[PDB]
Amino acid sequence: YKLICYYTSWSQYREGDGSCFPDAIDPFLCTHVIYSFANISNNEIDTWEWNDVTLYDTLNTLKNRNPKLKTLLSVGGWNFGPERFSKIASKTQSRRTFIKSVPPFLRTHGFDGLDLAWLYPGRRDKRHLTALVKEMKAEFAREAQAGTERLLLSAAVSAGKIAIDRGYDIAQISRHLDFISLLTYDFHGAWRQTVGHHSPLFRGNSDASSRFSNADYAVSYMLRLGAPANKLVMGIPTFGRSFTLASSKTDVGAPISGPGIPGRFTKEKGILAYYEICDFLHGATTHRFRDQQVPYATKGNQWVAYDDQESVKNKARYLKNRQLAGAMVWALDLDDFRGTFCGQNLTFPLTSAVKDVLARV
Repeated sequence: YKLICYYTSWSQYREGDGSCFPDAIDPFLCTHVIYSFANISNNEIDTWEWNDVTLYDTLNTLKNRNPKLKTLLSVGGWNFGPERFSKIASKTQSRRTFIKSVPPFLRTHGFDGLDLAWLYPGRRDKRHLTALVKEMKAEFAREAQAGTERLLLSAAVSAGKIAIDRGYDIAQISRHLDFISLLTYDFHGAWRQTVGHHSPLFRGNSDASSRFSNADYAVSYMLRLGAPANKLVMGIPTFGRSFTLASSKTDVGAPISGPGIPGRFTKEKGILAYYEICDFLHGATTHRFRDQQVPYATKGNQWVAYDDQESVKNKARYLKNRQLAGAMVWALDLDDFRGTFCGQNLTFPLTSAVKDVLARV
């Protein structure tokens, strides 16, 4: 079973214990660690943070302790305009130039592959995304002729039905990618004012519209569209989403006035690291949707939808019963990497939980 774990560059700038460097990653925890977000300049892959070259090296040395550990660099991200991606992929001239610049880069810095995080291709993009994957993979195969292990190629894909139908030719790209990560944790819609969970596992036998907004449906669909189970990786969140209640109503459907207040170390409205959530739980009321099998907590006018050890193990068993390739954990830097916030002195509580399920068979 694969365990793809993402590490984000900007997590180094968090204050105090919030600060996280590759240094803090247990080399034996995941099977693959993806460095989050390389960039593109003059149609060529390129760094983003001033010291990425140093962190790259720091991350790739973990391989010294664990020979089997594989690493990848991800291109794109949210702070990366989708238009920018779209523009590079539409013109075969800029596309080939981008493709050609990748192998030398990865090879220089010690990565074993590239991860595409084109965050949401549009209806006019489907054709070009296919071209990108097809030609990139071809370049990788060609480069291996030089007698070196072929570079891996994966992609982070949306889990919303509409999003999928609009910009992805799944049957096509599935056959060229080494693995596909399902962003199965952006199900609640940032668009409207209502309390709701972003990573439901199941549909929930209690609300008709938007049955397409849960992990189970997303997986079943990808499988229907032609993606082999042995290439699908289900995404599991290590963070939680916060909202500021607009009323004393805490139950499902409760009105929302906006995002929850920022966290002491995360400093971003609507988001909270799992270690921040561990501190938040103190004096909070904990609830759990039985149908979706995910929890939430409330304290004051703050409503938080998150994932704990049990919801995470739950998702992991699901993943196994459907025989997928494995799990993908978004942000190791959002988990309790120090292991000093969430009671139990365990390091990487959430990611470990997933690993435990995947390893007992």
